[PDB]
Amino acid sequence: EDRAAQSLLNKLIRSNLVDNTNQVEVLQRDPNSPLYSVKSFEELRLKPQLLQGVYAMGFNRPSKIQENALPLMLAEPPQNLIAQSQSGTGKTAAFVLAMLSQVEPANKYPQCLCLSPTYELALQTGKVIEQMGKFYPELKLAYAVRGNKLERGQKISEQIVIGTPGTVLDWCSKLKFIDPKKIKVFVLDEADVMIATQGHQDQSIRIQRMLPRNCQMLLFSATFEDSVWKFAQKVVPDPNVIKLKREEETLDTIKQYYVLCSSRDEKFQALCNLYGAIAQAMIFCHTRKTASWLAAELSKEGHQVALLSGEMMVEQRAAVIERFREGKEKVLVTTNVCARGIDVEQVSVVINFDLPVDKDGNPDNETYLHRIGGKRGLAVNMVDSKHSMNILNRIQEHFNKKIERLDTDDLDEIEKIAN
Ligand SMILES: Nc1ncnc2c1ncn2[C@@H]1O[C@H](COP(=O)(O)OP(=O)(O)NP(=O)(O)O)[C@@H](O)[C@H]1O
Ligand SMILES: [Mg+2]
Repeated sequence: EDRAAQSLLNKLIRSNLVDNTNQVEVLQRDPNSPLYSVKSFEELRLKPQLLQGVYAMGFNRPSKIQENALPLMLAEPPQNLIAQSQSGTGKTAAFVLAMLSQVEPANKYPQCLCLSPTYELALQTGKVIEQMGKFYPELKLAYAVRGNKLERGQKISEQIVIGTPGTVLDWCSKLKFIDPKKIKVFVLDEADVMIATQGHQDQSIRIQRMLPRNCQMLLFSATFEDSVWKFAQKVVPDPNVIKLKREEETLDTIKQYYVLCSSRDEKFQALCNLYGAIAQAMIFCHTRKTASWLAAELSKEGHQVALLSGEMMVEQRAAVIERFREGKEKVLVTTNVCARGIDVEQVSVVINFDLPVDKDGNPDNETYLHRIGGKRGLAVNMVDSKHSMNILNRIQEHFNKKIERLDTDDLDEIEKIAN
């Protein structure tokens, strides 16, 4: 639920590319045509002011996905593209670079159009445009979003437009703010998020149908879900397709344990004995009340922990995650919802204060694999009722790797796991 907020949070805390060891699968529209992949930005002959912006942003080498996407997007005649790769692989930097290659800042009208699922996500993309194109003196950016106060009769002179589908459609047709036949590059970013809203699909297609045939069409998604793929086929005609499989999570270098408990207050005491061993840790709870209650009790017992709860704005969650990464916080308590799909790094211990279960009540094996884990990690699961023990064993059955019973009372066994 709310993929747009999860996506926004990952943007705010993302500091570098995610390392992927898989290979890029390329499906060109012409299977006879060769596969051209570059390994440096000089190989692309970018405009000097654009290469300057690329280097000024700390980029020195194309990312894995960019090695194939950049030469394909800069080829003549323009090639359309549907690209799929996990968050943090450089999809956004890729199409920003493509947009900045085709824009002529002397022509004071929109030439590149990008659709974002939300205003906040549009702002994140606009920041990348502002950075990479900061050596384009006359280059200006317009935000076609609901909050924009624009009186009729004006014709926007910004060369790049980022916006949400509803407002962009109004600007291109009804309100006559954009002439769509002058658009040279069209991007639909975060298609996996965009489809979460019913109206967005129809609006995005209607916008695309107004563009000229010589306009380059680009679509990017974090996931390869069939619904996104079917939507993408309706948006991008005659597409090349690029895919980078998500980096697998092995689970083999992590010691798993579970603690039988009589009640909740037992789980708190059992957690206290463990805390001595540690080595930042994340603690996952089902309800905000559990997370708030647990975070408070840990403070009373002499330890400061960061809390991740739903009343916090996305910007506050990012600030807490950043402090946790910088070591200022040694332990982070979070609900399942606030942590679902968030790429938190620098975690070596996971405490499943509550076992991850889907809305069907069954085990959430996907969430379990994502939280845990080639560096040694530790996973402690807190069982309470017999139901929870029935669940835990189903997890143990799923992965077929044993979760040894930890005896929280015995401090000697706690040192054994710490090894
Ligand atoms: N060629 C590059 N070299 C180094 N860092 C890069 C490069 N391209 C992008 N990055 C960085 O890698 C991170 C992810 O880049 P970004 O373009 O936002 O990825 P993404 O695939 O669009 N993410 P998402 O929109 O959440 O699916 C950011 O910190 C970028 O600054
Ligand atoms: Mg992206």
